[PDB]
Amino acid sequence: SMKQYVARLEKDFSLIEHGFKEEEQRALTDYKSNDGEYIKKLAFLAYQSDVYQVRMYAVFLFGYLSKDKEILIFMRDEVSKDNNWRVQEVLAKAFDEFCKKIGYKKALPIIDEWLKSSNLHTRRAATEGLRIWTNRPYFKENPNEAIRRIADLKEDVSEYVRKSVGNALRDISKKFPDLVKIELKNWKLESKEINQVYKLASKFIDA
Ligand SMILES: O=c1[nH]cnc2c1ncn2[C@@H]1O[C@H](COP(=O)(O)O)[C@@H](O)[C@H]1O
Ligand SMILES: [Cl-]
Repeated sequence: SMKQYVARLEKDFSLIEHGFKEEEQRALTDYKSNDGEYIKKLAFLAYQSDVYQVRMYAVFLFGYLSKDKEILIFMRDEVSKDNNWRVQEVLAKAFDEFCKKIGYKKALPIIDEWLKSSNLHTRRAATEGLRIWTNRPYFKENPNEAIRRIADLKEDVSEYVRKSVGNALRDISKKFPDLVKIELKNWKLESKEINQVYKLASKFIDA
């Protein structure tokens, strides 16, 4: 029956070539209408699908279920291995969902853990998923707590991470130009990595 339901999701979703709202809405409905211990089993089974759109659905479920530390660890360490970039985009959204549910201030230790993780996809999920960082609670009132955390990744080894880092600072610069200017002025523009991030972050700054 659970297997039958995964088979129905595969039929429903496998031909979708763009977007994520259909998978998201189905996950939200299923999360709200069933007990969490059952939905955890469904999420793990769906995440094993060879249909990446069903894995997207499963990762939305993980986000809704992420108060359970075992689900959050599976997101951090296993979903981050997914070879499909659309699933990676859903991982970022599911991480934002975790932070929204617990509260952004209460989530800071987990944010910091993901930003320091060994898997570049874990680091990127946190940097990208919270964009625009200063539109979220806590960061909106404390913008330097976002700027400092993002700027710490300006030397990241991964280009995928660095693009998210630079664009996350670019977002913030449009509403907090004074604070981003102060941060950028302190950078020593030596490495290839930091120069890539600096160019993205500085477009709207009168340096
Ligand atoms: O790794 C990627 N490969 C291809 N497109 C990507 C990738 N990462 C982000 N995108 C882009 O993200 C966007 C997703 O929009 P969608 O196709 O309407 O769902 C597309 O422009 C994609 O080209
Ligand atoms: Cl936003």
